[PDB]
Amino acid sequence: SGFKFLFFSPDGTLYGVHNDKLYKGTPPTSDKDNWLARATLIGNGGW
Amino acid sequence: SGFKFLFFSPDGTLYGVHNDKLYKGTPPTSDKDNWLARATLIGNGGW
Amino acid sequence: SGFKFLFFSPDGTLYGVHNDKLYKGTPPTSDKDNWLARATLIGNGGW
Amino acid sequence: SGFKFLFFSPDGTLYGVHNDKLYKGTPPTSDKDNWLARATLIGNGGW
Amino acid sequence: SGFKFLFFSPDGTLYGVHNDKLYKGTPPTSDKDNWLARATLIGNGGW
Ligand SMILES: CC(=O)N[C@@H]1[C@@H](O)[C@H](O)[C@@H](CO)O[C@@H]1O
Ligand SMILES: CC(=O)N[C@@H]1[C@@H](O)[C@H](O)[C@@H](CO)O[C@@H]1O
Ligand SMILES: CC(=O)N[C@@H]1[C@@H](O)[C@H](O)[C@@H](CO)O[C@@H]1O
Ligand SMILES: CC(=O)N[C@@H]1[C@@H](O)[C@H](O)[C@@H](CO)O[C@@H]1O
Ligand SMILES: CC(=O)N[C@@H]1[C@@H](O)[C@H](O)[C@@H](CO)O[C@@H]1O
Repeated sequence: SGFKFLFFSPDGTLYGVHNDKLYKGTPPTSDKDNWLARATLIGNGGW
Repeated sequence: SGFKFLFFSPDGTLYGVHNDKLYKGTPPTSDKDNWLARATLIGNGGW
Repeated sequence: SGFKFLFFSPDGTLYGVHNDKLYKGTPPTSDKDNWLARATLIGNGGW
Repeated sequence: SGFKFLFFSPDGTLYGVHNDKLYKGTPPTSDKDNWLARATLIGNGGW
Repeated sequence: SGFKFLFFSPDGTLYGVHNDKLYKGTPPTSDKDNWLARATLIGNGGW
C-alpha cells in the first residue's frame, strides 16, 4: 500500500518499488496526480 | 511521526514521505525554517 | 527475496544489494527484462 | 547514536538525520573530522 | 557485517556505513574486488 524504495535517477525520473514491483515516471505534478496509476511498470516482481 | 523517505532530486529539491504523504521543497537553511509547513504537498496518500 | 538497497550512481547505472550480494546494470525499461538474471555481479557477499 | 538517513545533495553536500534533527555539511574529510560537531543544524525536530 | 547505508556521491564515489564507521571508494567493478578492504576510512564511529 506504500513504497519499499522511492528514489530519483540522475535525469530526474522517479523510481519506486511498490508491492515488490518496480515503477518509474516523471514525479507527481500536484497532490491530485495519481502517480502509481500512470507510472510505467518496469519490473513485475522480485524487487 | 518522522519521515519514511528523505532524499534529493538531481535538480536540488528535497523530497520527503511523512505520514504516507509526499512533499517537495528547497531544503532548509536554518532550524528556524519549518520545512514541512512551506513544502509543496505533491502526494496526498499511498507513499 | 527483494533488495535491501536499490539506488542509482550519477552516471545512470542502477545498483542493488540482493541476498547480501552487490549487482549493477542499466535500469530496466520493460518488465520483460529479468534484471537480476542479467545484472553484473560486482560483490559476492558482505553487503 | 547513529543516523536514520544519510545522503548527498547534487552539489555534493552531505545531509544526515540524527536524533530527529537534520544536519548538513561538506562530507567528512578523514577520520579525524568530527562531522556532526561541525555540521550545520538545519532542522531542530520532526525528521 | 553488511552496510547500514550504501549510496553514491554525485562525483561517482561510493559511500558506505559499516559497523558504525564511514567508508568511501570507487565502486567495485568485479566481485574479485574486496571493496571494504581497499576503501578509505573517513569516520571512526557514530554513523
Ligand atoms: C528483481 C528482478 O529482476 N525482477 C524481474 C522482474 O522485474 C521481471 O518482470 C521478470 C520477468 O520474467 O523477471 C524478474 O522477476
Ligand atoms: C502513490 C500514489 O500514486 N499516490 C497518489 C496520491 O499521491 C494522490 O494524492 C492521489 C490522488 O488521486 O492518487 C494516488 O493515491
Ligand atoms: C562488502 C565487500 O567489500 N565485499 C567484498 C565482496 O563483494 C567481494 O566479492 C570479496 C572479494 O574477495 O571481498 C569482499 O567480501
Ligand atoms: C520536519 C520539519 O519541518 N521540522 C521543522 C524543524 O526542522 C524546524 O527547526 C522547526 C522550526 O519551528 O519547524 C519544524 O518542526
Ligand atoms: C558522526 C560523526 O561525526 N562521527 C565522527 C567520527 O567519524 C570521527 O572519526 C570522530 C573524530 O574524532 O568524530 C566523530 O565521532
